[PDB]
Amino acid sequence: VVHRRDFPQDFIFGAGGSAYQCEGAYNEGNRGPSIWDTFTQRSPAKISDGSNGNQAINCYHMYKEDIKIMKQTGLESYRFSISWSRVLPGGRLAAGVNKDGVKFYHDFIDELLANGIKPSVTLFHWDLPQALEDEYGGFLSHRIVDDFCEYAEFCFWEFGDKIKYWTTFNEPHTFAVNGYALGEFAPGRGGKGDEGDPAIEPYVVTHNILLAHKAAVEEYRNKFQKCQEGEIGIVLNSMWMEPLSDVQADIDAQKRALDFMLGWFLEPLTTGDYPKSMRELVKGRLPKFSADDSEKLKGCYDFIGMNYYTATYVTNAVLSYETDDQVTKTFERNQKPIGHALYGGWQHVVPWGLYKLLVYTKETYHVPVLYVTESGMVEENKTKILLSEARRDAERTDYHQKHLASVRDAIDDGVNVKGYFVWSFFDNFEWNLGYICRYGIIHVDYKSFERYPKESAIWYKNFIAG
Amino acid sequence: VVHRRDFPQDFIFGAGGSAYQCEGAYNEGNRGPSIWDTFTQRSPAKISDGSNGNQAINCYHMYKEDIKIMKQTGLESYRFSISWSRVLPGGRLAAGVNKDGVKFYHDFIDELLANGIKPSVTLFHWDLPQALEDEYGGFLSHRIVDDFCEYAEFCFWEFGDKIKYWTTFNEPHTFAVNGYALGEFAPGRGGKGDEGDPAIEPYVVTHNILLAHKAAVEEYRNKFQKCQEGEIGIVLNSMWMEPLSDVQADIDAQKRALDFMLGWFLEPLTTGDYPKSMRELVKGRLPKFSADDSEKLKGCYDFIGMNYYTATYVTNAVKLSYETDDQVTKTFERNQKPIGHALYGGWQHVVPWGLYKLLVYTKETYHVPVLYVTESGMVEENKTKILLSEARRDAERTDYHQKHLASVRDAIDDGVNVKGYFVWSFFDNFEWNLGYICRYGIIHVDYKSFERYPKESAIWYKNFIAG
Amino acid sequence: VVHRRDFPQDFIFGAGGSAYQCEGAYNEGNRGPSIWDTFTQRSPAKISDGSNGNQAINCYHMYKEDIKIMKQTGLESYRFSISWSRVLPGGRLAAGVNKDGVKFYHDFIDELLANGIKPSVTLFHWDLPQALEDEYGGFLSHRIVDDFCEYAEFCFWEFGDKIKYWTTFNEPHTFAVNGYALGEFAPGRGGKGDEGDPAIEPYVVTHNILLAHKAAVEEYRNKFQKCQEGEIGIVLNSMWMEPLSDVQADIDAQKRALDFMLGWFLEPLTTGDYPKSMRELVKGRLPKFSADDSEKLKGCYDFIGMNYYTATYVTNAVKLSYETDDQVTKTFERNQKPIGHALYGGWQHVVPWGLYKLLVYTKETYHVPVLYVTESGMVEENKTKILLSEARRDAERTDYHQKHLASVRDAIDDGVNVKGYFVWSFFDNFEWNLGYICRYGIIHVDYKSFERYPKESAIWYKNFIAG
Repeated sequence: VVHRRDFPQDFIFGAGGSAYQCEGAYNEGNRGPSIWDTFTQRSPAKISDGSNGNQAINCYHMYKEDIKIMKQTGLESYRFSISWSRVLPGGRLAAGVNKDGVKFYHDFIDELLANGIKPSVTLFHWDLPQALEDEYGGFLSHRIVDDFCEYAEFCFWEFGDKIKYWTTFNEPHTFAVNGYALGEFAPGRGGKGDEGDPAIEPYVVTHNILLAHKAAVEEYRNKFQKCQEGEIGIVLNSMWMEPLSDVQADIDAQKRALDFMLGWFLEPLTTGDYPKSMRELVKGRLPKFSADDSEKLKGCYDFIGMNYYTATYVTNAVLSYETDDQVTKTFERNQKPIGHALYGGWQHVVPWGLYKLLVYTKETYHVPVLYVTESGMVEENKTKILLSEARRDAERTDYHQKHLASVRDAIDDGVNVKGYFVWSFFDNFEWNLGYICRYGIIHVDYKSFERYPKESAIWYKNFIAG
Repeated sequence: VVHRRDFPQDFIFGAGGSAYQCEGAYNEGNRGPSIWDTFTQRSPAKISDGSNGNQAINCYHMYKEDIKIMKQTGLESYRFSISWSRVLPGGRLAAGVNKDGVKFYHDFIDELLANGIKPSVTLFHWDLPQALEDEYGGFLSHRIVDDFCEYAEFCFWEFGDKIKYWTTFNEPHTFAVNGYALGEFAPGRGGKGDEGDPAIEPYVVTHNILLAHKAAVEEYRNKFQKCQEGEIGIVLNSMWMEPLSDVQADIDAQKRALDFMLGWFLEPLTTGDYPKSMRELVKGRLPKFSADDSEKLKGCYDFIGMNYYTATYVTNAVKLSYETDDQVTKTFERNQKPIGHALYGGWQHVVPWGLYKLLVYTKETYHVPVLYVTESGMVEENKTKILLSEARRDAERTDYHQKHLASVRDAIDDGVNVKGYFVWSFFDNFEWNLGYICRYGIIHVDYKSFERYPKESAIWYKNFIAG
Repeated sequence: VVHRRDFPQDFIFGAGGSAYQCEGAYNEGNRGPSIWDTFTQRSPAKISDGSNGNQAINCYHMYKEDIKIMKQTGLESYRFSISWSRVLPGGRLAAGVNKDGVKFYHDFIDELLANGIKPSVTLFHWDLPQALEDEYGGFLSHRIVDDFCEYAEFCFWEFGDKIKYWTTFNEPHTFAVNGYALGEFAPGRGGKGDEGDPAIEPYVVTHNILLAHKAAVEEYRNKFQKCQEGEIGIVLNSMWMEPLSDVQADIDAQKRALDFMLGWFLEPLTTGDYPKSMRELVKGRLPKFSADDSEKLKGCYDFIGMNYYTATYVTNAVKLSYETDDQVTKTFERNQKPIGHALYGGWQHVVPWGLYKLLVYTKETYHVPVLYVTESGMVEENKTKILLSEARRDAERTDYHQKHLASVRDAIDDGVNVKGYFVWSFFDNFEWNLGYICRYGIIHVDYKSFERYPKESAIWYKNFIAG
């Protein structure tokens, strides 16, 4: 009970993937290694099944067929990311530009456009060239700013004449937190037995992301936007935080939880400074902005992409980033979960969380232009069932219907959401989860690489066509 | 403490693999489906990890590099098998001969020979054309004999001018038992919830294997052997059976255990009749041979290949099935003390001296003129989550082959004519109902990427053969 | 006045090159970066003309024609090196083996052999995978030993069936000194404005080279030598050190100079310990060997390759650094009279008799069973602005090799077992910190176009070998 006509004429309906999850060919066409190749090969124990993105889902060789499947689905746009170390195998310009790399991206872009699908490009989806991680600690050093800026400028120059949507960073919170607080993601720092400091390094990292984001955005605005007529944004992720009870302590807890996950990025981008809860609780461990950086960060984006998956209740907690917001999160109220628990135990289906998070963002940061750049659902990778059975993902269709209805509710109530992107288009590699689960609307055989549409892909096709 | 000089000059040192475990390309070059394709795709729950031989380890596309690795190892001969349905997609002749299939095998053979490696070929390693399974129940029907014979004659004609060693069947016991008694292997008959009858079908199946084997052997002997100067045999498997105590009951039990696993095949090939314990216990459920088949089965092989992995103690036993027809309880323990070091799946125990005893028993009991150890090897867990650096270092496997080779040498010195030894498998490959959860290779294979890398064991073998 | 008949029948006459100086294609066929790529691209000021090995002289694409030129010269053997990161782009095994890399080397080897030229291979000529430098400081860490060992074992396995001569390291002195004392070579540590410590790091570096060398040698001896019938050594360099006057001080100085440049490596390989002058002068800054490493280092080589260019007078000397730890002043002058004709950079002086003395000294002092002269050659200015016609006529270089060959012959007649002589370099190539401002080849190479042309010296060598 949600149709296409419930949405503005110009709203975009799309899907996406990322380089490391999809491409494979990690050691072909002269790609240099990223921190995810490293993390995955040097310490396979860190992955649920010891697997890696070596072949991933083999998109680098199979792009023509992939795009054929995108068109059969009726995709209006495809969000994809460029492997920084595929075009610049050493991260910096002095290590050289990889011509096989740029040929691939041009071939991919051109083939999308030839099928009437609009390319939308993310510069950074976690696959930092290993060269820069080694040279100076990657995003632990301010050195990352200029190198990220040359890479950005290269991309704008090389590809930008045919791309209208540029994203600097995907999920800088997940990057910073999982990579430098939990040690769950590359480069695997900050947890028990790991090399960093979870009280220091997560804050250094996002500080540097924010400065790097800013440089790419100026670069684009000053030297490419007028010519190429596109826009650059960033994509942020958040859970919705619902107060457990209605006491003040729990409403304050919600403020903090939101502040630390989303405000960490969104506030600098609105007033040129961190949330005040962060400033007050984190003190000297939170870096300051120079007057000039502060000022230039204000409104430094053309849109905010939003990634949403679930919501959690929230109350008052009884050194690390993970404990700095003084907030206990739980998925239950009185032994009753906030929404149906999916495989894994983390993702609960709470469609109304998307509504609330979209309104909250508008009300709190007054963002001119929003998108839902990632929305989707986790399914167990059951070996031992047929494709005929695995295909029938009724639950995923329902999931997308319910979430779309929440997006529409938000548009009707005044939030400028301009598009919705299913994540992921394909079953692909799942970072620390390897290949034990599936997010796609297109089934992919994790060994053979055979592609087959799931029932949800057929619903999406019908939905877009309305 | 075993070297090459301990073995006769002409002894062959080799390794092997089989079509379905290695080739991949199940739906390329116009291959017809086999019962192993069917089994694994229609019933993935029957496989430990739901996997299949669809890509296997991609030998069909990677053969030039594979043979390069064989030569780096010093392999003197490689044992491989022809996928019946890769050359005849419908099993029968009327369904047509597949040219892409025959070109592959020709390219594989020529490539072996160009590298000084002797091709030795098995016609049937379990991958029966699905067409034949469906038309008449495969080996459940006497119709299998003529079609197997055409298939054999075709191979002898097409390839036999360059191959000196033909095998008809690999492990007919495992095929008939796992396939028609336990329902663990294709076609998945005979167990709880399955389609056949474990009291009937296992015996009908090997009766027809023996009769099919016989036709292929006559075909070769009468029409190809003089020209091509090769030999055909069959390859059998057994565990060694040790009496648990020394009481009569246990010695009789060992005779039964051996009779039902090995005598099932070897006795028809010796006196043209089944072991006497079988005739007496199985009665009307064991088919008889015609006078003429009986006589022609006698000595109807040029060699017996022997596949050995482990030994088990054996004692008197306490739903009608082949599995319980020999009245023998098998156990790996004496007084809580295992017969030898237990390996990964809990089944294979390392008992080198079992090979010695099994070889001596075979000679003594069936007086087989020519023996080979066609499969000898050890099971290693597929540990995901360790580096190649670590998985490579298979000291245990090197030890395993050294100890077993010593046993083979012991047997030769004692008068049994063993004429060669083949490591199984050369490569990590698909492992039937266990899928990809373990490894048997001396060459490491990444089960996704297909990248090959030599294990330390492969380097020991290289040195051993060179002595 | 020296001919082929002056040398034993089996003496080898050859030439050589190294991966980074010749191959080019630094970012093709999936090669991973080396510390020489890094050094030259991150710090072009450190190079005489800001140049690099990016294209080098394009040997990687032009090998078929290169080998044609080797055969026209009559080369009996070619010494080349494998780019560690061309075969293992991340240095370690976990980062994966690069198939395009191994195919290249296979094609290079096969092509040499098809032209009657014996491949002889160096595992390490300075181009350490950048990955390894970054993960743990390269040779600054004992972690280098195991990774070098895997790399060696991989090469022995992959290529060793067709190569009879393996070298572990080329010029470990030059590597450790230029790289960690002067900061002149990658990784550019130890000099003014640089990152390391010239008193500490040079000694840590060669300690680990010796230990890495040792592991590769055991690997070969234990697992490959019997099969492949080859030999592994190391290649050392020295100047000859002549006492300036005949006073004691100067004879002691020569002992020190030789000890610190050559004894640094040869003594551990002889008695399993460093020269005594080193132990006494360097004290706690010279690492010790474990009892077990000490013993295994003794005679841990099949041959010593010797690289010689020049000689220097030597006297007693008048910031803590390896360079000043031997208390030896070096000078090329006696009484304003140079030790021999000064060549292009002001460093290499032509002193043929220095080769004789250095070879005799090596025998007398370390009793090395087998020697080779693995690098001998002369430096010529890269004059832009003259025609090929003129640059071709390198009479001086012909003279140079004639005089040095006479010295080698003198040494053989005097009892030192020199078993071969290799002109360095075969081609004009990249010259490390000097870039492309000079030439060492007997084959002219245009440093832009890559066009090859034989020099007169190449024609003399052709005739000399043919005698």
